[PDB]
Amino acid sequence: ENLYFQMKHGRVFIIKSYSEDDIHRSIKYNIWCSTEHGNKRLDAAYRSMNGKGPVYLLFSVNGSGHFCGVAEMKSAVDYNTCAGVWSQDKWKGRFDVRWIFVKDVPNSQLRHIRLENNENKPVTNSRDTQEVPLEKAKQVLKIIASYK
Ligand SMILES: CNc1ncnc2c(-c3ccccc3)[nH]nc12
Repeated sequence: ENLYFQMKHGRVFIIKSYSEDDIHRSIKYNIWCSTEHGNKRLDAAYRSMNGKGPVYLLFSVNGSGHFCGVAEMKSAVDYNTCAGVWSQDKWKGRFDVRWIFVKDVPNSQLRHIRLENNENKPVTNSRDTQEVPLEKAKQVLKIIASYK
Protein backbone atom coordinates (compact mmCIF):
# COMPACT_ATOMS: atom_id res chain seq x y z
CA GLU A 1 0.00 0.00 0.00
CA ASN A 2 0.77 3.71 -0.41
CA LEU A 3 -0.94 5.76 2.31
CA TYR A 4 1.33 8.78 1.73
CA PHE A 5 -1.09 11.20 0.12
CA GLN A 6 -4.20 10.19 2.11
CA MET A 7 -2.30 15.72 5.32
CA LYS A 8 -4.98 18.40 5.54
CA HIS A 9 -2.83 21.47 4.88
CA GLY A 10 -2.26 21.89 1.17
CA ARG A 11 -4.03 23.53 -1.76
CA VAL A 12 -3.91 22.33 -5.35
CA PHE A 13 -4.60 24.19 -8.60
CA ILE A 14 -4.83 23.23 -12.25
CA ILE A 15 -2.51 25.24 -14.53
CA LYS A 16 -3.41 25.40 -18.22
CA SER A 17 -0.84 26.71 -20.70
CA TYR A 18 -1.46 27.42 -24.36
CA SER A 19 2.29 27.15 -24.97
CA GLU A 20 4.74 24.28 -24.79
CA ASP A 21 7.46 26.94 -24.80
CA ASP A 22 6.17 28.36 -21.51
CA ILE A 23 6.30 24.89 -19.93
CA HIS A 24 9.91 24.44 -21.08
CA ARG A 25 10.84 27.88 -19.74
CA SER A 26 9.09 27.15 -16.44
CA ILE A 27 11.00 23.89 -16.01
CA LYS A 28 14.32 25.53 -16.97
CA TYR A 29 14.05 28.53 -14.65
CA ASN A 30 11.52 27.48 -11.95
CA ILE A 31 9.23 30.45 -12.56
CA TRP A 32 5.63 30.88 -13.71
CA CYS A 33 3.08 33.56 -14.47
CA SER A 34 -0.68 33.32 -14.95
CA THR A 35 -3.37 35.77 -15.96
CA GLU A 36 -4.14 38.71 -13.70
CA HIS A 37 -7.07 36.94 -12.06
CA GLY A 38 -5.14 33.65 -11.93
CA ASN A 39 -2.16 35.35 -10.31
CA LYS A 40 -4.43 36.89 -7.67
CA ARG A 41 -6.03 33.52 -6.92
CA LEU A 42 -2.67 31.79 -6.53
CA ASP A 43 -1.15 34.66 -4.54
CA ALA A 44 -4.06 34.61 -2.07
CA ALA A 45 -3.67 30.85 -1.53
CA TYR A 46 0.12 31.07 -1.13
CA ARG A 47 -0.03 33.91 1.40
CA SER A 48 -2.83 32.45 3.54
CA MET A 49 -1.02 29.11 3.61
CA ASN A 50 1.81 30.85 5.51
CA GLY A 51 4.20 27.96 4.95
CA LYS A 52 1.87 25.52 6.77
CA GLY A 53 1.57 23.29 3.69
CA PRO A 54 2.27 23.26 -0.05
CA VAL A 55 0.46 24.94 -2.91
CA TYR A 56 0.66 22.39 -5.73
CA LEU A 57 0.29 23.22 -9.44
CA LEU A 58 -0.82 20.51 -11.88
CA PHE A 59 0.33 21.57 -15.38
CA SER A 60 -1.42 20.75 -18.66
CA VAL A 61 -0.94 22.19 -22.14
CA ASN A 62 -4.33 23.12 -23.53
CA GLY A 63 -5.59 20.61 -26.08
CA SER A 64 -2.62 18.26 -25.57
CA GLY A 65 -4.64 15.47 -23.92
CA HIS A 66 -2.25 14.93 -21.00
CA PHE A 67 -0.90 16.55 -17.88
CA CYS A 68 2.80 17.24 -18.10
CA GLY A 69 3.91 17.61 -14.50
CA VAL A 70 3.63 19.00 -10.99
CA ALA A 71 5.24 22.04 -9.34
CA GLU A 72 5.10 23.67 -5.94
CA MET A 73 4.56 27.43 -5.66
CA LYS A 74 7.62 28.89 -3.90
CA SER A 75 6.98 32.65 -3.65
CA ALA A 76 4.28 35.25 -3.63
CA VAL A 77 3.48 36.98 -6.92
CA ASP A 78 5.74 39.84 -7.96
CA TYR A 79 3.46 41.87 -10.17
CA ASN A 80 6.03 44.28 -11.67
CA THR A 81 8.67 42.35 -13.59
CA CYS A 82 10.20 42.28 -17.04
CA ALA A 83 7.55 42.01 -19.75
CA GLY A 84 7.57 39.72 -22.78
CA VAL A 85 9.35 36.73 -21.24
CA TRP A 86 6.55 34.27 -22.08
CA SER A 87 5.18 33.27 -25.50
CA GLN A 88 2.43 35.89 -25.26
CA ASP A 89 3.30 39.31 -23.94
CA LYS A 90 -0.04 39.01 -22.09
CA TRP A 91 1.31 37.94 -18.68
CA LYS A 92 2.13 40.46 -15.95
CA GLY A 93 4.44 39.36 -13.17
CA ARG A 94 6.33 36.34 -11.96
CA PHE A 95 6.48 33.89 -9.11
CA ASP A 96 8.88 31.10 -8.20
CA VAL A 97 7.96 27.45 -8.50
CA ARG A 98 9.81 24.20 -7.91
CA TRP A 99 9.02 21.48 -10.42
CA ILE A 100 8.49 18.14 -8.62
CA PHE A 101 7.46 15.76 -11.39
CA VAL A 102 7.98 16.15 -15.12
CA LYS A 103 6.12 13.29 -16.79
CA ASP A 104 3.21 12.98 -19.21
CA VAL A 105 0.03 11.57 -17.68
CA PRO A 106 -2.76 10.94 -20.22
CA ASN A 107 -6.15 12.43 -19.49
CA SER A 108 -7.59 8.90 -19.62
CA GLN A 109 -5.82 8.16 -16.33
CA LEU A 110 -7.56 11.08 -14.58
CA ARG A 111 -10.89 11.76 -16.32
CA HIS A 112 -12.92 9.84 -13.72
CA ILE A 113 -11.97 12.17 -10.85
CA ARG A 114 -14.61 14.92 -10.79
CA LEU A 115 -14.64 18.31 -9.06
CA GLU A 116 -17.64 19.04 -6.84
CA ASN A 117 -16.65 22.73 -6.86
CA ASN A 118 -16.84 22.83 -10.69
CA GLU A 119 -20.23 21.26 -11.52
CA ASN A 120 -18.84 17.72 -11.05
CA LYS A 121 -16.86 18.15 -14.28
CA PRO A 122 -13.85 15.87 -14.81
CA VAL A 123 -10.65 17.33 -13.42
CA THR A 124 -9.31 17.05 -17.00
CA ASN A 125 -11.91 19.64 -18.17
CA SER A 126 -10.76 22.43 -15.84
CA ARG A 127 -9.78 25.96 -16.77
CA ASP A 128 -6.55 27.70 -15.76
CA THR A 129 -6.18 28.10 -11.93
CA GLN A 130 -9.23 25.95 -11.22
CA GLU A 131 -8.78 24.91 -7.59
CA VAL A 132 -9.04 21.19 -6.73
CA PRO A 133 -10.63 20.06 -3.43
CA LEU A 134 -7.97 18.48 -1.25
CA GLU A 135 -9.62 15.06 -1.18
CA LYS A 136 -9.74 14.92 -5.00
CA ALA A 137 -6.22 16.35 -5.28
CA LYS A 138 -4.94 13.43 -3.19
CA GLN A 139 -6.39 11.01 -5.74
CA VAL A 140 -4.89 12.92 -8.68
CA LEU A 141 -1.45 13.12 -7.06
CA LYS A 142 -1.42 9.40 -6.38
CA ILE A 143 -2.36 8.57 -9.98
CA ILE A 144 0.32 10.92 -11.36
CA ALA A 145 2.99 9.53 -9.03
CA SER A 146 2.26 5.92 -9.95
CA TYR A 147 1.81 6.32 -13.71
CA LYS A 148 4.45 4.74 -15.96
C1 LIG B 1 2.97 32.32 -18.76
N1 LIG B 1 1.83 31.51 -18.38
C2 LIG B 1 0.87 31.03 -19.36
N2 LIG B 1 1.22 30.62 -20.57
C3 LIG B 1 0.33 30.19 -21.48
N3 LIG B 1 -0.97 30.14 -21.22
C4 LIG B 1 -1.40 30.52 -19.97
C5 LIG B 1 -2.68 30.60 -19.30
C6 LIG B 1 -4.03 30.22 -19.90
C7 LIG B 1 -5.11 31.06 -19.73
C8 LIG B 1 -6.35 30.74 -20.25
C9 LIG B 1 -6.49 29.56 -20.95
C10 LIG B 1 -5.41 28.71 -21.10
C11 LIG B 1 -4.17 29.02 -20.59
N4 LIG B 1 -2.52 31.09 -18.08
N5 LIG B 1 -1.19 31.29 -17.89
C12 LIG B 1 -0.50 30.98 -19.01
